[PDB]
Amino acid sequence: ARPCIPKSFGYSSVVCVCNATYCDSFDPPTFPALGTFSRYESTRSGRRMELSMGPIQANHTGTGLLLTLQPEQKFQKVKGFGGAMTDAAALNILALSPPAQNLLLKSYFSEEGIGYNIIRVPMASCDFSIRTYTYADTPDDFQLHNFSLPEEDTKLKIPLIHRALQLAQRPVSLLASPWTSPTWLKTNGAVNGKGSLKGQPGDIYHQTWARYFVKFLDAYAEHKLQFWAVTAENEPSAGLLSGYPFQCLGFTPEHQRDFIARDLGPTLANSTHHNVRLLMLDDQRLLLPHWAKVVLTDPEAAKYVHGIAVHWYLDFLAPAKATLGETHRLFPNTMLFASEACVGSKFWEQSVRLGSWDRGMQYSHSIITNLLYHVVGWTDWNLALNPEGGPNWVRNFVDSPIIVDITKDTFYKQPMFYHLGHFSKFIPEGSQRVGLVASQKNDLDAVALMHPDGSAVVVVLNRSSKDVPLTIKDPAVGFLETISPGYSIHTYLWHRQ
Amino acid sequence: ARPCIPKSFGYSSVVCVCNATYCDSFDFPALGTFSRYESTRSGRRMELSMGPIQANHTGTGLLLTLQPEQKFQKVKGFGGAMTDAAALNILALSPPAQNLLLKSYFSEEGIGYNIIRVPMASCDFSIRTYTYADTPDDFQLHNFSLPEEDTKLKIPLIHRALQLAQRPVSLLASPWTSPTWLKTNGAVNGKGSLKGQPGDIYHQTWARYFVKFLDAYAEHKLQFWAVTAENEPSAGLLSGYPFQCLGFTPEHQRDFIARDLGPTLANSTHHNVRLLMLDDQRLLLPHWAKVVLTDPEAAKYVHGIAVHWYLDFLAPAKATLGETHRLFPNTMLFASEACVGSKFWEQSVRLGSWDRGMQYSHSIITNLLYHVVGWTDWNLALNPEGGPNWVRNFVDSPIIVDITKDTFYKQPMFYHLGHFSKFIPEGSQRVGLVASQKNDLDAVALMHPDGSAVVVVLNRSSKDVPLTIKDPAVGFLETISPGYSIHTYLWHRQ
Ligand SMILES: *[C@@H]1O[C@H](CO)[C@@H](O[C@@H]2O[C@H](CO)[C@@H](O)[C@H](O)[C@H]2NC(C)=O)[C@H](O)[C@H]1NC(C)=O
Ligand SMILES: COc1ccc(-c2cnc3c(cc(C4CCN(C(C)=O)CC4)n3C)n2)cc1
Ligand SMILES: *[C@@H]1O[C@H](CO)[C@@H](O)[C@H](O)[C@H]1NC(C)=O
Ligand SMILES: [Cl-]
Repeated sequence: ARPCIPKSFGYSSVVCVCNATYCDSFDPPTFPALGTFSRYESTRSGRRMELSMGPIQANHTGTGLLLTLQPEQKFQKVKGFGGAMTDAAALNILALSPPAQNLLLKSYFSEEGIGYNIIRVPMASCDFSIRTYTYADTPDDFQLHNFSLPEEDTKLKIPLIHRALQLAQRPVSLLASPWTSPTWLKTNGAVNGKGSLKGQPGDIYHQTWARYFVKFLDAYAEHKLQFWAVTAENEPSAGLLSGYPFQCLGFTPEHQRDFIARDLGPTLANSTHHNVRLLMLDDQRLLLPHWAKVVLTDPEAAKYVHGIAVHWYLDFLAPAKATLGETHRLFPNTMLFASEACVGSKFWEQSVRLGSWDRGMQYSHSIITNLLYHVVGWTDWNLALNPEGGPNWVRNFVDSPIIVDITKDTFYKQPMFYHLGHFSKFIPEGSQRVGLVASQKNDLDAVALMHPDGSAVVVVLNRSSKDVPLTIKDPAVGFLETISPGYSIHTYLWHRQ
Repeated sequence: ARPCIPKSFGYSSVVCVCNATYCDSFDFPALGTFSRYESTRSGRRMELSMGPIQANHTGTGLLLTLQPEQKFQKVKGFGGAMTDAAALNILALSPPAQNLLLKSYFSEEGIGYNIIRVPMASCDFSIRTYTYADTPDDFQLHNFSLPEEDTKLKIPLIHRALQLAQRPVSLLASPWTSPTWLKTNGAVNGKGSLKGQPGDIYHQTWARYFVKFLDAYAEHKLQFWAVTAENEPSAGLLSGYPFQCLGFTPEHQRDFIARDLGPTLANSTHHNVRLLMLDDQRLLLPHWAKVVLTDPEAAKYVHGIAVHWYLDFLAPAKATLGETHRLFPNTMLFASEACVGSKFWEQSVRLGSWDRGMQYSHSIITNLLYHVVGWTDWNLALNPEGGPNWVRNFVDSPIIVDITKDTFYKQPMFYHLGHFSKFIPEGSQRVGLVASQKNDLDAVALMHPDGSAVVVVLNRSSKDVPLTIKDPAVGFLETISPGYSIHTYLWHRQ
């Protein structure tokens, strides 16, 4: 319906400029006839999820790259895609005028946008908070008599989550994760640095901490918000490092295993929130398969664990096959879910690089690899940040798919937004990854899925400078003859019989 | 010979204060007696005590049994890097303070280092950018020369280190970047590799640069044990990599070694210098070794695999070192650089950190238990900010120099390193050591070239662990490993 208003900030590609009266959007889906396909294309040169259509041919003659669909080779079912409602993201969004806020929320959550169906919600403060706090800061309040949600929840996160669900196309799943417990429950008495819960699983400290999760879920339920899942701790391995600068709570895999079995698992199961899923790990995949083996070989722990949450930061050091692949081989019934990702955190990195095609490609390469290795969903970090990549109470400034410019009542949709949308918009919950084989070695990243209705979706990413002529074969429909231009991402859709 | 002058900076343990006139220093018992060197978080610094080895042991307590006929790798040694930053910090002290610092590391009154890693020109731990051949398009390397960093700082200091050492010291050289006129991006840093392809003028000139370097240091009466093919070759593959780098995929390194580096070094008067591959994060193994070592032309020139160790990464060594040794048992593994943190993010100095000490010793034990022949620390000395560094990529070091007080601080990392370096001479062999029951201790047993035993025991837990060490030739060693302690046991076997 409305095209991208491009703006170059001097980096490799453009951003799309939005404000109080204008934002780029899509028209409702059309249903292209059997024997034809739809293509959505984004390019470094500036195209942003542009729609084209073409024929599917009965025949193909050539020696070129062929990608063959194998619809009978079934893999994982998709849960979804989304991002995090941090204090920083909520503050930024709400500092825009109300019409600009609605266009930003529609961009992410509506069918006119990219159809997010996951919101990650931190349990109290984390680095993208402007201050440190927990829900139970009165010291030694073991009964949690003074447990309460501050304005960060009641005035910022909760109102925005309600507005996102009201605008959403699809049912939205909320995921909760804690960074720190109250300081009086920790060995170091501080929100950050090396420290774990005091004592041992089954004791007063571990029982209070598990009850805090029920109190959190109760408080959100009083605000008409229900969670799909909770993680056992955000980055539990971070709390084992001396000088760790952000809110954390250290758990070795044995400690996580025992806390789940003795405290979190039974406390959750014996509450009105027993249907809420529990995800373990919520950390780097380099900790796999070892962390899954420690937790999931204990049946008292394994019985409470629905899935394994992974963060992307060490993916370049942890081959997918040895980590995700081996974890799936060992525990095929325990889903793998990517729960956090952001660019810009390395020591020399510019926090925000308005229009970076490289940062968009990093997102789509990650999503594809994860989908090729049994992962059921992918979650971005901050839904929005300012042009400095904040605010943040610890000067850790990073990038985000949407950058809010408060002084201009304007927001910018980065290449990451569109790279993520090439998946989120076209792969609804319940879609299933299917086989897709290449005829020869190639430089493309591709994945194929089938929608619940039987229609096909193929995402093709080209991270090379060269155009790659390509054919996609559906054994029941035919050959989709195409070209994957250098530095492009395409999403192909087509009806099947 | 002189005890630790402790000082706290608000961290878990103390540093040892040294100055122009004072520094803590050191001084084998008869068969039937053992020596114990203990360091504790509470303040003990490689304290010597002795005790009996008894013929009999009755009990159900933890038993570590020495397996002398189970022989593993032989040790090359231990040391650290003489970066520009290390040399500037050391030379900032008055000459008597510099000598106590150098004796701390290299003398027998110190911790007996026998390895010095020498960067070939600038890196991040430099105060400026430079190479040895910055005059453009000098393919014959006629304008190749060593600057002040080598001739006034590094070379005189290495000479002073070798004078103080009783053990032969091995030098190891590594380049960060080539001259920029040999690079695809024409820059010291960023994503860029050598121009063209192996066998050509660019690759030939770069191979010749290694020989010119070895020739230059040979004129300064310095010979090298080994060179690495490139410091962290994966770095120059990253867009916007912030400091000195030269990118190589494993395929490119394989072909440059096979076509240029290997033949050039073999045809030169430095043909005896060993060539080490990878010189990057151990997490890149086994993939990197599989690519290079499966090519016979590359395999004939590669002596070993140099690995880096960033201590914040929690990963199983069996997957990297273990699998690499299983695939290439005749290719030695050597740790060429280790330091705190996670490479790509930021850190600060923690004066007196016992946690960082424990990271070092836990890492050395892991390496030795997984066939690694040596362990090289990064910068030998840093200032209190963990510099100087031209891109602010600060990190901790075992020795911190405070110019304003003409003082230097010896960190727990120094002593954790010393529990190995001082007691494990070159030629020592790792031997089997078996635990009777599952435990919280990190332990390694080695045999000195003379047959004597050395056992290092690290206790990372808060609890005191009683234990017995069984040697079938001498008897039993009855001891206690206190919480947050590191011990080195020594005893004659005959
Ligand atoms: C919000 O963004 C829109 C889109 O860029 C702006 O609309 C343009 O405004 C100029 C000046 O009035 C017109 O000449 C263009 O034709 C408009 N473009 C479109 C596509 O309508 C709008 O002005 C911006 N609003 C603010 C307050 O900056
Ligand atoms: C003081 O300012 C700052 C302090 C710290 C920061 C800052 C920001 N992002 C960071 C880090 C460390 C990591 C890594 C380390 C390696 N990993 C492990 C071992 O699991 C994964 C996580 N990330 C992603 N530090 C930024 C700014
Ligand atoms: C050097 O250290 C020793 C031991 O602590 C002390 O006695 C002496 O006064 C110090 N010298 C200076 C110049 O500070
Ligand atoms: Cl590493």
